[PDB]
Amino acid sequence: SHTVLLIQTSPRLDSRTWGDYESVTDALDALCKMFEDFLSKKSAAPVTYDVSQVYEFLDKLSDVSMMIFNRETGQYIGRTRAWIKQQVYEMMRSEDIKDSVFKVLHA
Amino acid sequence: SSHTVLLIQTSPRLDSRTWGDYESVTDALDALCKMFEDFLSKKSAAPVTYDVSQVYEFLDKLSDVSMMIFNRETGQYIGRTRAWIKQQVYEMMRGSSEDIKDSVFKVLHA
Repeated sequence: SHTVLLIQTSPRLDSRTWGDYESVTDALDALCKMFEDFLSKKSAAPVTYDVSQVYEFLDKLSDVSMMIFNRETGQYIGRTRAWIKQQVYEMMRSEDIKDSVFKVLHA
Repeated sequence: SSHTVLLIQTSPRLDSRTWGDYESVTDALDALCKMFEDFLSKKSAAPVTYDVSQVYEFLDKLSDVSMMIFNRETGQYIGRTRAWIKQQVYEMMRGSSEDIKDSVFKVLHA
């Protein structure tokens, strides 16, 4: 299921970027890599994390949503921040954020 | 009338992928025309008139351009790619790599 990840890192409209993926799994795993690249880029230390932190990470993004291709309808399903948080949660068990986003999104 | 996401990648670089969203397909198509018009205005010395064929070649310089258009009947988004967008721009009209990114960002991001 082809998936487009729409991210806006700051309140500026020109911080809107996107990446696309072969499946939601990879798109959500991309967000997880962004998060743990961000938390690692924040401590001079090997850091562990709470659940509240992955949620706060996603809430620091001014905008984040996914377009997920549904092969039964040939159309994209739109999922917003609430859904993505839940998904990122169940998988995981300030211009410094833009660098974390661009690291995984565009490389 | 129906919400539209405009996806653009101005150049081969992945970091050049950007987007805007619009309340209307017409707004999204209009936005692409204003990107071209901005691009046209930077030419050294050109005629004051343009053909749709020049709007085509502008869309052909983008590495990627597509639209996701909200289907009010299904609540999902129909994807539409460059050739469809060209035909819609054409229908509307009858009614450098750094310079191309600049023109896109100027219109797409206000």
